[PDB]
Amino acid sequence: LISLSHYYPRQVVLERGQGARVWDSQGREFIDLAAGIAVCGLGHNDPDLVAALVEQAGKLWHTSNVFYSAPPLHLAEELVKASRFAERVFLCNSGAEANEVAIKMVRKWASSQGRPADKRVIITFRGSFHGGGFRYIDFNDEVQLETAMAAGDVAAVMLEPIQGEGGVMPAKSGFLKRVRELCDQHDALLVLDEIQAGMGRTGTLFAHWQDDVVPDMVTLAKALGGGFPIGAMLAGPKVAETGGNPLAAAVARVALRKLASSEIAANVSRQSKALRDGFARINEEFGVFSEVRGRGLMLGAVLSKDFAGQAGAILDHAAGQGLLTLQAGPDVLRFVPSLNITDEEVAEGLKRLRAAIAAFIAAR
Amino acid sequence: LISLSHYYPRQVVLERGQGARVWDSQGREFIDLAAGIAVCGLGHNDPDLVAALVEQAGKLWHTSNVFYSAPPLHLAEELVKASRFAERVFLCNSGAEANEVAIKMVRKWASSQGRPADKRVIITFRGSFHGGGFRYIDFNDEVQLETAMAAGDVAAVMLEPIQGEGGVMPAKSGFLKRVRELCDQHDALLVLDEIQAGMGRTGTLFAHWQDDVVPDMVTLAKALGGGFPIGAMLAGPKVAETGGNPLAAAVARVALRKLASSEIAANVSRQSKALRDGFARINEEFGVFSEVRGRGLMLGAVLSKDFAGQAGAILDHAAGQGLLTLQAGPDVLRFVPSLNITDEEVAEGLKRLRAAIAAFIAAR
Repeated sequence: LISLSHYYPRQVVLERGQGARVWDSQGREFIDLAAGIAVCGLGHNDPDLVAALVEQAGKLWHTSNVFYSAPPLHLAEELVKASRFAERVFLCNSGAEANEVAIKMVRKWASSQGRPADKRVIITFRGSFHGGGFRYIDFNDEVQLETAMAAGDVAAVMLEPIQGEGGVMPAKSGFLKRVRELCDQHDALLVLDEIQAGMGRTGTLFAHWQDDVVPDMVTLAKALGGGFPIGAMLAGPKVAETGGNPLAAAVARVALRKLASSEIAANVSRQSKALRDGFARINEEFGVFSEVRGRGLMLGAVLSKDFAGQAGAILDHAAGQGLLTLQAGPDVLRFVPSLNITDEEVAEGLKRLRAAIAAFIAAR
Repeated sequence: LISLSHYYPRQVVLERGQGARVWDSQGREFIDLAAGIAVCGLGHNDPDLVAALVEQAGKLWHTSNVFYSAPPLHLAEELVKASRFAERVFLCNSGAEANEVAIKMVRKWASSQGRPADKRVIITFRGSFHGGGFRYIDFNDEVQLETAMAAGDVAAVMLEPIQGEGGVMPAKSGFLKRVRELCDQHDALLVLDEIQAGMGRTGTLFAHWQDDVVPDMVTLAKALGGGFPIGAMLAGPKVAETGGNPLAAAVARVALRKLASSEIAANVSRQSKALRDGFARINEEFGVFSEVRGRGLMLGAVLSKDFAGQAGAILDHAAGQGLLTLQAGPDVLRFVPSLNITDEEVAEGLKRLRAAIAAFIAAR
């Protein structure tokens, strides 16, 4: 069944899910702490998500931008209101589409400001991977950002509040505030990529609320749809003066409402603490982690000196123990589970994680 | 209800569809000859499409590229086989994503051939709108294409077999064959954008089969999913040596099978003829069309000299008569209905089209 990949990754074919459990094509049960890389915020087979998809599926899937339908219009209004900054939203099909629109919008805004072509530079950060016309500097380095903006050629700073792929590195205290302040001083836009950190995952619906900044643009991907293909670019007043389909929108309206709830934000803190406690117990036994970092349910367990580079090997042992989880570079285990993962699912996932690390050490 | 567009087109909110009929939020019934701009090839609420979506919706929506699921692997195998040229397929979320991957692949291939940066030019054609590093020439002009490739700096020619937006202008006889021959002589790739003309719409599953050429890449959009968000880049042997989700894939497998059927190809020719006959009857009465052009169910009625520029005004009258249809520039009415549109749906659509043109002329 996996031999048809010569036409198209861990050699595991997934068949069905329920919450934070997934079963492969052979009936093996896995605890899922990856949630499709921070996508399935309500786990698999959420009753409200499936009901919404089924209900819209019997009505109308697609209009094109030539005609209107109601779910996208309501989602546009609900997402703009939820964001607490945006005036307009561009609905699209993926985070890649959203980030591309955000970049094009930076350029259109810059030219509308009278910036010549050599003064539309976008600063991005090493470890994040969006992006000529780009300038790469180190994350969390305010002195380096100040230097990089000194020439006046920068039109936007674009960043993730937490660098998911880059070791689950969160913005340090005050960092986004300093970016905001520097963007203001240099008349540049602040673009926040909330594709992984957004949709409730850090414990607030939008991650940057905890950084206490107001951005000019925010991008979102299919976490907005709880796993249904969608993306969005949210635009604040500076750039609003510069589409979607009913199937994705009907589902995203349910995802957006549930993922904004106090219940979800509650579980995020509860299970963040529970995972952090479990990592600490695992660490005291085996000395495998140097630190745990991140926010809410976007966590990175940093492997200790004696385990540098072993993330992939540990992931292999985790699959062998019935646990699906991620890495974030070769030195960090990344955990981005569904935001409604239960106590019992966390407990079993932690049990399997410990088994995996124990097996890795025993095999060395 | 349409006042929430200050957050996000014809001022018509569509609610539900059945085949080639759609109803707006007020219960008005429309004949649909636009099919979401050549997207809903099986019309609205196709039983097989909805059944497939419902069945997959209860299992698993999303894996990420870190894990496998079965529907994408089967779709990859089925699409590669159906294409009669491809060796590999890249599954994505939209035609915009597919065309971007095709362009990046042209560049990677060109560099892997040792082409310096000034010799990776992509020729595209005026009227088509994909696309620095691009060279724009007139469609259907073999002498101009020969001249544009003479310097040896072109890495690919990228074209639609029919220019949907550009007046529904089909490739003239032998044109793609001449492009293929010139690409071969200059060691360049042939990339065919089948987003609008593909998925059975011209009467064969792939439009370029009727041009009797073998391309190096083909791109497809959400017509592959019958209206579910999806896209694909199909790669032949020259570039195969250089993802997807189970929800889109489960639906696209049903769309791909039905849209390849002899029944659908039969209806395309039958209703193409029926639409062409109707346009001719309308034309004799009112003298409104200079010609009808296109292939199968991708048709453009070219407005006559006395109606130059009036496409949009006629579209407005069509909506007032309960008909949704498109234009293709200001001088052409474009018709891209569902490929399983029935005799009775065509007849009623033609009745309303005539009413619309009659009203336009009576109002002048």
